Amino acid sequence: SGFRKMAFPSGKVEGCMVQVTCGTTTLNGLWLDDVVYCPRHVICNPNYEDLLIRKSNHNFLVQAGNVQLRVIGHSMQNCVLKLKVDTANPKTPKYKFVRIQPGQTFSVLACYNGSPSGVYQCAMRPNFTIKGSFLNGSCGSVGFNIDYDCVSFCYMHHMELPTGVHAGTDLEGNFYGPFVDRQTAQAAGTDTTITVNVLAWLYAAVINGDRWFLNRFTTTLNDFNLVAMKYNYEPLTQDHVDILGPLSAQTGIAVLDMCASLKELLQNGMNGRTILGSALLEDEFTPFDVVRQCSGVTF
Amino acid sequence: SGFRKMAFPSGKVEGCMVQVTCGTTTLNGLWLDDVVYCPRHVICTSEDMLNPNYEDLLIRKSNHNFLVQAGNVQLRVIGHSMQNCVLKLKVDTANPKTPKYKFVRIQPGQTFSVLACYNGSPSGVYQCAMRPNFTIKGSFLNGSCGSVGFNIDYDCVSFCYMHHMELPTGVHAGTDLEGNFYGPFVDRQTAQAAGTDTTITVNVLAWLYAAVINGDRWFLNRFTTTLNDFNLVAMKYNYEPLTQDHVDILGPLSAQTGIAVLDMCASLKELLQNGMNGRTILGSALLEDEFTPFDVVRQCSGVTF
Ligand SMILES: CNC(=O)CN1C[C@@](C)(C(=O)Nc2cncc3ccccc23)c2cc(Cl)ccc2S1(=O)=O
Ligand SMILES: [Cl-]
Repeated sequence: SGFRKMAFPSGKVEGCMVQVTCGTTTLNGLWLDDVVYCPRHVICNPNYEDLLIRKSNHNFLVQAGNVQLRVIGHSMQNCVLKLKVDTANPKTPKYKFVRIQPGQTFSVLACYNGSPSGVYQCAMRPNFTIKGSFLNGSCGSVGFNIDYDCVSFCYMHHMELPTGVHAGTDLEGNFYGPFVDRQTAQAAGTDTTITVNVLAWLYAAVINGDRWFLNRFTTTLNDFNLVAMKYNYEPLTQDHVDILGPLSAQTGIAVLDMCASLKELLQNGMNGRTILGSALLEDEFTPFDVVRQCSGVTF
Repeated sequence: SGFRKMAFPSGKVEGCMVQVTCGTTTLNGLWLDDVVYCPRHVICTSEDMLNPNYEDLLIRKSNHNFLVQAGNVQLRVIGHSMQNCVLKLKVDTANPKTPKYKFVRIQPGQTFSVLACYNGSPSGVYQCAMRPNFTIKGSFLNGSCGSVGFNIDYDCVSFCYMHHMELPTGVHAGTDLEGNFYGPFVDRQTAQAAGTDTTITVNVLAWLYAAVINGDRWFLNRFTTTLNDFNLVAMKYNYEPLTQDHVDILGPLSAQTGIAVLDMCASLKELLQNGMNGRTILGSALLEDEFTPFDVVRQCSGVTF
């Protein structure tokens, strides 16, 4: 029993965190094989092609623990700097670089000075920002999932927006959302609630014996989406319904049965009650996260 | 900016998780130096759970009856002792990834990270607090016994909890790393239920100071209170009594924000009285009690907003 927000074990990622210093800037880097990946703003209206051509190999100080790493090459892929190091990382795990979609969750290993300080789980919001916990010097700290023996790296931290939300790139340097890596007037767009995740969390509540929100009623996909659009909820697609199939089967509550229960929670509220110890409807647990936490999947 | 419930990096603990099997039962073990620590109920069947005689069951077991598996490698048991509710298996090889560690007994209110494992394989990490009733609201399915709770302060992993059982209400009970249970729980299948739980008041106040540090001041007021008058109101809402020790501990946060501890107690008294009225403090619609004053200082900047 019990339902918690659970990050993946950060162990295979901790062995990859190094500290990158270029002049006055000091951020974190990801050491995979003979390459260290970090935000391209470490060299810093910027002209990165012009700033980078002026930098020598020894102008980058990569420190892995107490050992000092020697930079022997440097290239740039989008908003990520790739520093060819003289030594390959002995603790390099099995990895993939993946681009996740808004709604999908991941673990973040928050680091400062190439030293990991904490791990937490979060979701890529529909507006492309992440509600993370970052202070100055956290740039370069990565987001990941572990599926089997493979660490799929999905996010690299770049910046904090005026409202306290965060923006970063995939491991190829492509930003998530309309953000650019420079100091300009940029703000987070209007956010929506990830509907497929709220439903998955309602299924986890029933799996844990919380059934107060259920009712005899059902609804249709269109009638539910009209109501959801009014409460700033992401539209629920036929793909979403199919994905909630294993949970619908395990609990015996049809996806459109659960949609009628959500419609009612959205209309009249919790009425002083809590679902899984929460007074808000949680949207940072994907249907796979729910299945994985209520099965016992190990790595 | 941003305030999240944050577990410690589980890396130094992952390298210590092994799988312990005795007969038909299979749980997790903690491999430190040449010793594997695990719950003693590993030597029990389901029948033995009603009234077990652990000394009588243990005397019948030899080293080769324990199958410790670390990854793919099979570990050889060369000795076995018992300290309270934990079994200590002397293994033939010392763990090469043994981190710098301490065994600590935490007090109700204190927080820790849990590395949930199944078959000596870690599956997830999460942060939780030792509740005033001595249980933990964790996420544990069958096969997770022997999963541990820890804090990492500097290069040291202080092990504070080992998971043993789940109570009828879905809450969890375990021992310190010396096998001494937290609370009046016993490793027996008997009629035992979690006592009435209360809200950790010192932690709610710490979390209210973390909200002021992040520029959330809507809940503050022009009132103060005496420690006794606050506790009389707090008991009515099932809150833990605030002690003079608690006030002293909140000193740095009181100073950093410029809000006296009893000033914040007045805002908490009013918050309990009125509710949130549709507002949220640090993105939450409930008052959070699983962030200690030490966790707030560790996560939050020294520069108030
Ligand atoms: C649902 N809980 C139970 O039926 C508890 N019983 C089994 C057991 C082994 C126990 O608690 N095992 C579990 C631990 N954590 C999590 C669990 C989740 C699911 C199922 C068992 C879980 C045990 C251990 C001790 Cl120390 C005392 C009594 C008992 S017991 O025989 O009463
Ligand atoms: Cl303590």
